[PDB]
Amino acid sequence: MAALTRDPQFQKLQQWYREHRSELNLRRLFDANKDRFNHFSLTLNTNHGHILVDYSKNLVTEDVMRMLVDLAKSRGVEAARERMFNGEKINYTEGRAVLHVALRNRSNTPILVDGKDVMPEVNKVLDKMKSFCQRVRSGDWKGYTGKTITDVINIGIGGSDLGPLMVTEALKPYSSGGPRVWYVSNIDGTHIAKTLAQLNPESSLFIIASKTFTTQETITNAETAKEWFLQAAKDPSAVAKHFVALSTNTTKVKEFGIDPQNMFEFWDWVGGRYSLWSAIGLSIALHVGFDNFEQLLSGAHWMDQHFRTTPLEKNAPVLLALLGIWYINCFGCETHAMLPYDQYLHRFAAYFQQGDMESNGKYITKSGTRVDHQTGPIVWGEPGTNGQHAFYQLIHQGTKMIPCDFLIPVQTQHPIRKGLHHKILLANFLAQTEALMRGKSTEEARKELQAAGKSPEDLERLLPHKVFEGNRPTNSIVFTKLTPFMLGALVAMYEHKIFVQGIIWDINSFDQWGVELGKQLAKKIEPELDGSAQVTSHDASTNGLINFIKQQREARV
Amino acid sequence: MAALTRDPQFQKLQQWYREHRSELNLRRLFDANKDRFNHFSLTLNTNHGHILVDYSKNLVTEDVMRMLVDLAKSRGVEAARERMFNGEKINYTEGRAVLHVALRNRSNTPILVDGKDVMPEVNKVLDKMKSFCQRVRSGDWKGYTGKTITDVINIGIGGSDLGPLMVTEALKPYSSGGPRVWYVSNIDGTHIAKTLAQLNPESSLFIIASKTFTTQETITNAETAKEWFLQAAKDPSAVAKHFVALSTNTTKVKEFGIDPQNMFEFWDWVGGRYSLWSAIGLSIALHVGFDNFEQLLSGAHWMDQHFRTTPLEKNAPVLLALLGIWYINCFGCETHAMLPYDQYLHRFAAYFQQGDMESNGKYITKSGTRVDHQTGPIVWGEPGTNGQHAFYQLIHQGTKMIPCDFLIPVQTQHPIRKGLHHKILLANFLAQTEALMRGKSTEEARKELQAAGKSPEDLERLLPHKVFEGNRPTNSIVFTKLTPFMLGALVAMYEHKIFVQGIIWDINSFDQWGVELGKQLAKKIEPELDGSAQVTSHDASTNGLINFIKQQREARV
Ligand SMILES: O=C[C@H](O)[C@H](O)COP(=O)(O)O
Ligand SMILES: O=C[C@H](O)[C@H](O)COP(=O)(O)O
Repeated sequence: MAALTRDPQFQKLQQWYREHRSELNLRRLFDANKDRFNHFSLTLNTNHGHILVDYSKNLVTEDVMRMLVDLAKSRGVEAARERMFNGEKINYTEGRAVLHVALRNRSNTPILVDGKDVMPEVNKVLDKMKSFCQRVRSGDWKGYTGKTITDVINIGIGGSDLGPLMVTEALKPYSSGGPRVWYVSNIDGTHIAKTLAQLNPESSLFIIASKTFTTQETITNAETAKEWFLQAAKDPSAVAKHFVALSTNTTKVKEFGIDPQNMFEFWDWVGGRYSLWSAIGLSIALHVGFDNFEQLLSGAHWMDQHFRTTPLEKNAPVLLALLGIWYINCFGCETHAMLPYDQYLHRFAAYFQQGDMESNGKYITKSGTRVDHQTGPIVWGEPGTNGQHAFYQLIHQGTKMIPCDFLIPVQTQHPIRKGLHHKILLANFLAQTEALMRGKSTEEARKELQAAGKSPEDLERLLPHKVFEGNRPTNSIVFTKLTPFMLGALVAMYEHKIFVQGIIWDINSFDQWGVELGKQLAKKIEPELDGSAQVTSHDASTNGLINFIKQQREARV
Repeated sequence: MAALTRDPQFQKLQQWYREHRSELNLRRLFDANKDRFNHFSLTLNTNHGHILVDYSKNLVTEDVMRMLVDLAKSRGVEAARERMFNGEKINYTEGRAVLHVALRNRSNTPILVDGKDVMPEVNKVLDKMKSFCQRVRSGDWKGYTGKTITDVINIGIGGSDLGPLMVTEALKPYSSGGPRVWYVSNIDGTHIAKTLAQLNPESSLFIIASKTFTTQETITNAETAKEWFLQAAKDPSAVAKHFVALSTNTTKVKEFGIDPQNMFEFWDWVGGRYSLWSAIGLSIALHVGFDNFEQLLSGAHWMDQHFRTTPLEKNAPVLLALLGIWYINCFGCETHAMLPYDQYLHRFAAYFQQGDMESNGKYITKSGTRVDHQTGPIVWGEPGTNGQHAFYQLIHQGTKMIPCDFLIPVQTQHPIRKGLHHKILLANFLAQTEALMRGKSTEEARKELQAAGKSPEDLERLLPHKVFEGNRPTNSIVFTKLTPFMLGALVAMYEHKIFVQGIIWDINSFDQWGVELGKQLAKKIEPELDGSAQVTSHDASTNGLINFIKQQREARV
């Protein structure tokens, strides 16, 4: 019995689910209350665009929403929120604070950990990034044969990769006068090799992104990259003009060969999957400039305040969270789809796949007790409308309930054909949620078939296949425009959604022990791969696999 | 009661699961049988590389596998298979043959549809494709100012987009001498605009890829591209030199303005999500050569044959399929992860996200009655090792059971650092499945913390967070090298996997009625977006959203 299954509010929610489940049909709910949208949507004015969070197409009623909020009061969301913002060490297994919110604390209101304000160091690195960006973008910083940097290569994996990648992709329109950026992460040699084959070492700046500076993929890639650079430059000292580091580890950085002046620092309280707001975002600032980088932080700060001062019942990240809890712990849905109707946000689903799953794919509570209820869902998605032709078929006519977040900006970065393309995009965005809610009844489909001139025969054989049972809930999140500021607010909104979920589940959203085992095991297998000798030191699958690898290494095809 | 649940073999399986599941533990199954790898693996020799399908780390015993095969027999998988290969119209709701096998039928064994061998029309398109490829790649085909083609842009969405995208990404190394390829698909203007901006119309060839040639996203992008092309060449006759079509609808192609000679055709028996093998695959052929395309087709041809002639119990796609049924229909897993340890295969999960989900995201059986069991799972994934740092945390220590397929080629296309990158990638590939299988007990974790010097209070608090329950099942799919041939075989292998599941569930994997409702509703909405009047014709949410979009399209941020 974990804290969540023991919570009376939680119990009350389950009870209600058992009793009224059948009473939750959207088409009826929307026919019965013409004011639904007005009662179940949030309109937020940031002063830099609006955000509409329309949760009306969800399987909920006021009564449900009330209990969901009560669950949050009962699980202590506010108090937990304050501990985070006050620099308390809520990452209780690592003994750490969780301060991504300090990285964008534009107010500079002091935040203390161990009785010491962090804003100065935070601001000191921001000033370093900023100067460095100016110098690189303007051409003041030159390579070893005196050329300006045309290409910047972030080398990192996970948290030291996905954020900078997703954000430079989403804000590509703001990169005029920026060097190109490349993201190398996989250990798979293809990644580094097909990237290096497209660069001139003279004009390439490598950024080695690593919190620990010991991660195997990143270090090997860094080393590989350094070796290629020296093949061309030959002089160790040229490295200082082409390699810089984003890390917390001055020593490992000093030993890799990087100039201590070339290290942009962050802190143990900056989680990787929460790190783009820090020195890790360097590549973002190089690409779109430091002012736009400041705009991104600044949008996170805005959402940070909203999370902090808004009553739970109207609080955006809190509501997205609770709806998730409703669907995960009462309805049992394993997944959550994130579907941005925006090509620029093509890695947005993937970024939150890491952010959500790495934070809440947990099973041990603060008391050290195994949970007896679900935790985080599997998160996935592709941008619309492409998905409409790929997997929406199953979302519409399969056997899974899939809560979905539809997102879109009102204004496109590219209003071609007098806005016709955006017009269509918007139309599909609106249409797909309508359809998923509404469905199409036997009779509706029947009337369609009659009007089409089908025989009662062909009609009878086809009829049942054109029926949509509807009642698939979605959220619709609409924003004026996708600028650096608005993106920051959005990214921040899901983060805090994730936090809330985690406090409700009594888990630690900020550690990630789950990665160790494979690593340890990887280190064991590496030396076992060299040589022709068969391997018998594991379970028979691992050996068989290894022996097939050795045998096939020799095949000519 | 659907065909599956009424079926006796299935009832036996459920019954076995009900009574034995508590005994399904990988550590113990492996400790008790040193022959498990030999007994639960398949090694196939294609004569162009070997495929080891290792399914020994699955929660199955000999009895379970025996009952699953029985189920395939009882459900009629072989007859169904034959009906497909013989041209029968098993795509019953549209009255269509399903013949993606005919497109890569290198044996030219006649395959008849309504009494006509289709092989000649298939081979004529192929010869035609080949002649075009040779003229385009060699420089013979000039643009409107006498320049050779340097860039090819495929315009299409879904089935006319993903395959060729995936395949070109995957075979990038075979593209020496080929023109660059670009894939425009989303209606979002960002896509065509950001692409056109990087193109010279004198050297760019467009391919409008569309089975129907009326899909809105595709025709519009096509119009946008044609308009853009015309602004520079100012000569309607130049279109013939820069625009070809891949479609089954000659009429609408003539209407669009594409010369009938510039039309590469296909047929209705080719499903979209099964079309890359056809004329839809022209961009593939352009990029890496007709020779390589041919190799892609034979690899698939080989797998078709393997699928057709191998007894069930040793048939790769059938076994993949049965394992899935077992996890879906007994265990209840909603998802299936595909995790290729290959950066070239970075779109592979996405491709089968469509192929699997669009095929078997269904709830209506052949008799026309609602299924009363689960069908298709949600498919998802990202290449390793990136995942180890993102969502693997959830796979290892969350609360969901997630069958995963790990794939890797033994031989890398880029053996840099004398193979060091590839050695590590393999080590991780191997160790991750070992770890999901084994876990790490409390006892084991304690010993590691004690050995690390942690205090009793340090160790006590951390210990349970470090425990891995294990028993997480995986398949490992290992193949000699990712050549065009092997790729064809692997894509074909999952294609037939999906087919088998579809047959077992008694659904139609080859229709997709689920896209219609949205399409209808978007046509309605388009016109209402024009102008600034409030809309009140839909449900309140659809209304509020439209109105909010109208309010905000005129905000200056
Ligand atoms: O995503 C997980 C971590 O961010 C990833 O393992 C990289 O860690 P690092 O920043 O220490 O290299
Ligand atoms: O995947 C679905 C179809 O392939 C897609 O809607 C495109 O259809 P089309 O090729 O006729 O344009």
